[PDB]
Amino acid sequence: TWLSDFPQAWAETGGMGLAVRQAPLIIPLKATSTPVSIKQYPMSQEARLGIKPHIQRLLDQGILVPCQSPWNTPLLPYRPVQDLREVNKRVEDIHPTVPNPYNLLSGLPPSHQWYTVLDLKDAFFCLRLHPTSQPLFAFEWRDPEMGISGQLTWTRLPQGFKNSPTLFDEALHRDLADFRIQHPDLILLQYVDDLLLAATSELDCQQGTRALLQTLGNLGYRASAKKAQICQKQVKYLGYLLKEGQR
Amino acid sequence: TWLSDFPQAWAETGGMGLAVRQAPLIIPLKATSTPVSIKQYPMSQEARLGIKPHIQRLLDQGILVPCQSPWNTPLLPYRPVQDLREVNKRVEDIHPTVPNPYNLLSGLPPSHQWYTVLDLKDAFFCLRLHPTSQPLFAFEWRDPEMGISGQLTWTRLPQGFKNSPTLFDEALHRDLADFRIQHPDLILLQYVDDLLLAATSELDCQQGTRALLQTLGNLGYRASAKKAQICQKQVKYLGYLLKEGQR
DNA sequence: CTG
DNA sequence: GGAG
DNA sequence: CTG
DNA sequence: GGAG
Repeated sequence: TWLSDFPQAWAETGGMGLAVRQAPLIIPLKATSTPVSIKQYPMSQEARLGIKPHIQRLLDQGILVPCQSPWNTPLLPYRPVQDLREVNKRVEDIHPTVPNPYNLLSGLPPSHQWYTVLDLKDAFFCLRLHPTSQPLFAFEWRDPEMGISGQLTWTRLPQGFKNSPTLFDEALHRDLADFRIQHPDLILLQYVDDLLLAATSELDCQQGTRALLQTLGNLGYRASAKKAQICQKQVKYLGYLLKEGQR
Repeated sequence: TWLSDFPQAWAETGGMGLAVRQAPLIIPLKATSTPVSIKQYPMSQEARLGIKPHIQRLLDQGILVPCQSPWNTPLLPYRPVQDLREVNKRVEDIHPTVPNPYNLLSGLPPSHQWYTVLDLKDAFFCLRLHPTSQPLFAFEWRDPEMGISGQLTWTRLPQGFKNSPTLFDEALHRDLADFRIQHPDLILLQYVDDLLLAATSELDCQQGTRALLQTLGNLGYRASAKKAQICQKQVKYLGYLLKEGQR
């Protein structure tokens, strides 16, 4: 099966990802920015107990670490959501290079009607943050019944950060550049963590999907085995139904 | 004085006006209009007693007459104000030929710095309405303590009617056409019932004003002696102060 | 009265 | 959601 | 939590 | 007068 042949490529069997070829990202600030420290709004016990196992898993994975930072933004009430709006305002803008899906799909021709669709799991967390940029994303974490109050921050590209989709898309494009060169017959559409491979034949789509999974796993990315649509003639991609070259 | 020399021209001494050269006006309706009869809102005694002497004076003057009409619009609460909006909607539009005052004043040159300003009193009432058009403007009048309920209507161009300013301005232009031809040295600006005469010299402004008053009174119009600004170098006209050729 |  |  |  |  596909699950057995590519254990490294699937999130189910490959462990948390880590894009080993990508340098840790430095996040430039705007020219006039200084740190902003926003007080953590008090959180109910119900919310805290709901968030806690998530925080602990991230700590165990090294995705969160303790820190002392002049930056602080609040966590909101369950899985944790950080309000990074005041950090986002202080970070230098980058050009938005992620194509809109309508335009991305224009590049899909009718000669290629066999499709594989993969979505990468925990995509942003596969990209490391440079230690100089980690303090930007700090938040407070209290455990009233263990006696630890202090800050944590992210060692990977965080959710809620305005440049994460663009930085991830650019990184994955660098990492898949050689795959494209080695498989010029195939069409590969990338939309952040949502990937479509298109081929002429069921076989060429199988061999290409095998190459792509091998490549993704080797690079440190992980795809959802549960959601994968492998070597079909009909797939859902980016909210479209792809059938008969339509849509 | 000016009051003594031109008794016919002034409202104070000449009686109510009546533009004797102007045919009674016929008011064309829109192609699809039919009569509208709006019920008179009950009026308080205080309002009725306030309006009554005005109605009686207009009846005495023949400006109001009794009628039976399929049209009816309400009087509002003191001097009477008729709500003619539903009649206005059913009357055919005419081109708006009254110039805006800014443009009207552009036609005043600096060579003419002696001014006379007259305003005509009860201007619209000087124009007769054709009997076929009189029923359009009917309203109800009750006297609870004399026992008369029935309609009245106007025999003259009414207040509140959307075409009155334009029809009056056009009529007065016809009536003053010959004056302009006989006095080509003078500037005469007309804005509905507000008239400015401009001359080169105090004398020429006096002789022109004498001619204009004689002409206006003869035609049946009446000017306010109280408000007249006669042969001055400074006047207020149409909300401007005219001084030194300025404004 | 019905920005 | 001051006009007549 | 801050048309 | 739904965003993070």
